[PDB]
Amino acid sequence: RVLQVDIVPSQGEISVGESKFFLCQVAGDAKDKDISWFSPNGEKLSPNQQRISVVWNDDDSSTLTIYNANIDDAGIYKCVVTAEDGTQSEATVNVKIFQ
Repeated sequence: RVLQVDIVPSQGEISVGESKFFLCQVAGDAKDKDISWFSPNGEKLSPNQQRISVVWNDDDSSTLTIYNANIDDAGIYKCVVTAEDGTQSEATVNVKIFQ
């Protein structure tokens, strides 16, 4: 329809103690748009909870920063956007972590 989303890089391998941010870019113009991030455990993550700090910069672009990385964080993160009526798009990123 209009909503577009893409996380970069597609697959980001990392090591414990290293940081890693994933750029969630978007494209479209289907009414007001929102952004969300879902941790590999099947649940949204907060921006002020742990080493994983989220941020919203551009009109609808948001980066998923993960400072002190851990094997627990290593997983398929998600980036879901939502429309004014309800039409929500999405994206993903295979983030790895080796101890």
